[PDB]
Amino acid sequence: SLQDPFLNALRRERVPVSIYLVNGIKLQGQIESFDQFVILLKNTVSQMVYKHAISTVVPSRPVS
Amino acid sequence: SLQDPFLNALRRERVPVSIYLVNGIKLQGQIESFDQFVILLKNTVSQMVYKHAISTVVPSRPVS
Amino acid sequence: SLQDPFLNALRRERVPVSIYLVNGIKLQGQIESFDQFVILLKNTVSQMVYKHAISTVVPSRPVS
Amino acid sequence: SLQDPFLNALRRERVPVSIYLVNGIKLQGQIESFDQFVILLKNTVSQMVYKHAISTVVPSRPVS
Amino acid sequence: SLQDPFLNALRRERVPVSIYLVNGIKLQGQIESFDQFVILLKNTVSQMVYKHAISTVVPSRPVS
Amino acid sequence: SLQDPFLNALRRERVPVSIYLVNGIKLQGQIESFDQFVILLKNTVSQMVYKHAISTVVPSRPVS
Repeated sequence: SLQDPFLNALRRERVPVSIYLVNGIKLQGQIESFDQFVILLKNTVSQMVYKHAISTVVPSRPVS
Repeated sequence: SLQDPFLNALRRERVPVSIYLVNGIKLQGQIESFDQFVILLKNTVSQMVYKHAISTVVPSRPVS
Repeated sequence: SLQDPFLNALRRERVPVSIYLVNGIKLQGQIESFDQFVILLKNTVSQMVYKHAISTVVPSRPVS
Repeated sequence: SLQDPFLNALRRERVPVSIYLVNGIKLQGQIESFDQFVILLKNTVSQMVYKHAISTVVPSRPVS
Repeated sequence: SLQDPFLNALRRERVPVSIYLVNGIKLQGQIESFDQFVILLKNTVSQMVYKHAISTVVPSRPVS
Repeated sequence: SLQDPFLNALRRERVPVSIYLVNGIKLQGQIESFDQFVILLKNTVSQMVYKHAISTVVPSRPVS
């Protein structure tokens, strides 16, 4: 899988990301944690984001 | 899984949440119970929310 | 599962429900029968509702 | 399953149906045949309808 | 399955089709090839169409 | 499968593609890498695109 390495880096370097949902809605923050079903995104509070409703995950700066 | 621990806390502390559906529609209330397929949300009546139609689950205050 | 107990009660007490589809469209009537894939809803005619296109199931009065 | 009995009757009595897709779009005609994945609907030509994109199947008259 | 026979005929007789995506968007051309996940459609270039995002496949003339 | 050969060619010849998401949104760039779940697309930064939210993959020039 490539998801695990990719999300690991955003989580590890605490890189600010834009997650865009399948309806265009745009969420912003830092990936607190993830599992195969969900991604937890942190701003004021931790929200649970369902991967099945995610279209793309967009880092806000280049990530090694 | 992380869903189970996360939804357990909202259910246990009866934390008011905003569930946003895959079409932007915004539901509000308290998680009465959940299973892998569905989430029951309580306001005036208990409604059955299908997880596959959920985009994100947003607590209304920080949850341990 | 919780779906089976929940839909059983709406079907058994013939409780009028609003099923809202993943596109916001709102259907109304009584649950005639269900299986894991579909829900049959009755008004003038019986229509077949695919669960995968259901977002939430909303009873029109409290159900034990 | 209930789908098989339900779609069998529409196909067998050649009952005119409205299939509404997950985007609201409304298709009309008669069910030529079906399998678990798809439904063939007939008007001027036979079109292939993917069940995963179907929200509900609405007969145009009561069906035994 | 019925998909395989149906798509085989459109591909074999090089029948011009309209594929309508789950968002209403309408694509046109000829089916170059298919597998269970995807359909390749040809116009100026070959594009890869994901079946999960297809609502219906509409031939532009009757197909045996 | 046909996806693997098709995406391999876009990735190998570094062919500029338009990926259109299930909500019409149009993304552009080059396929950096892929796995069965996701496609990484490169412009200014590498973004993670979920295949389940992809409708079609459109090369910007004929690809052998």
